[PDB]
Amino acid sequence: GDSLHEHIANLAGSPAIKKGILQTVKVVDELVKVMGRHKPENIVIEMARENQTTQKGQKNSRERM
DNA sequence: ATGAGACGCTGGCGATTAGCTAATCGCCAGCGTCTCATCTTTATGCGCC
Repeated sequence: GDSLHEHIANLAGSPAIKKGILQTVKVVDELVKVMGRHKPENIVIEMARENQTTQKGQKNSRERM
């Protein structure tokens, strides 16, 4: 039992995220609901995870000694 | 076997008399700490269907 709301407010972390999530999810639901009430071909999203190099990633995480 | 019907300075002043939002800008915003624990999550480091 998780409604279209609630489940978002059942997530882990800070409430700063819950607002944004509720916004984007309701936007997506409306987007599919407008364009013929049928699911689109693809949905592309942007992720904050980028690929750093080995040298820099080991240089910043090099234990102090 | 006669005695009613016919009605004004106002407009254009002053001069009281009375009364009201709005546009511009500036100021200035309760805050101080610690303890205690609690969980996460991240950077790096190790494995083949």
